[PDB]
Amino acid sequence: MTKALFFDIDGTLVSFETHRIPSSTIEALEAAHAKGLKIFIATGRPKAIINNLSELQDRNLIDGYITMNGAYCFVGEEVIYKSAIPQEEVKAMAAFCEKKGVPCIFVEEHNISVCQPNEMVKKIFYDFLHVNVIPTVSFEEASNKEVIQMTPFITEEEEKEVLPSIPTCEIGRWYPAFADVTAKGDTKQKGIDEIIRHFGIKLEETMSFGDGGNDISMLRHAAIGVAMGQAKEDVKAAADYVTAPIDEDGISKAMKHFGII
Ligand SMILES: [Mg+2]
Repeated sequence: MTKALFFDIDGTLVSFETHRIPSSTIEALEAAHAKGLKIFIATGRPKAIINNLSELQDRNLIDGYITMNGAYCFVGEEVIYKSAIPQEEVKAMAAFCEKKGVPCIFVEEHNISVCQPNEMVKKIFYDFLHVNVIPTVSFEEASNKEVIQMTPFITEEEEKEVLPSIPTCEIGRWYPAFADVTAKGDTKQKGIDEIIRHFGIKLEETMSFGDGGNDISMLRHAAIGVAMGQAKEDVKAAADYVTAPIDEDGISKAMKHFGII
């Protein structure tokens, strides 16, 4: 039976339409918590920009975090796993984005920076997602930092063009306009493995929930993968179960279906 729940944030817990968590999702997680489910976040966001979970956090419902697509995982105050991108690949992404004229975010353990931000950074991160403005730094300075995640604002065509210069990194998307890049093997699947190692939970006892391409590995990896009803077809196909759309009680309905609650 299920012991650990892994939730993506954007499009899974938090609606892109309303920018809020559905009330029935909060009630479902309350009920699961009391039954002893462990509740984990599994997000491409770095901690620095997780500004949309206060309802869950203030209710003390979250037992641990997988952030930066698995490249930075912690339980309470304790970091249980982290990684960094090979510096050659950091440099090559910075050079690519600078030449192409596209912005890129560079995330360190305790700092976050953006290089050559444009209005699409503003339109998506600040105005749509209400993320606090990220400080600007030069590509040169960013290219020398110890980087856990890079988030280039590149198309899928630009992604194919920079792929040979990030030969070992993972790349995935939770939103079409940008991608997240992390070191070899660092996907939300890695995050699940680290969290369940910490708690003595078996893979066979896990359930994941997601809406995006960066959820596919964890939808496949968990014993039961749940795709949100509005997810694209390839996300749905990676899941075991497709629930209702987020704003039609999709999380609660899935949890009830399985008898989690
Ligand atoms: Mg998502």
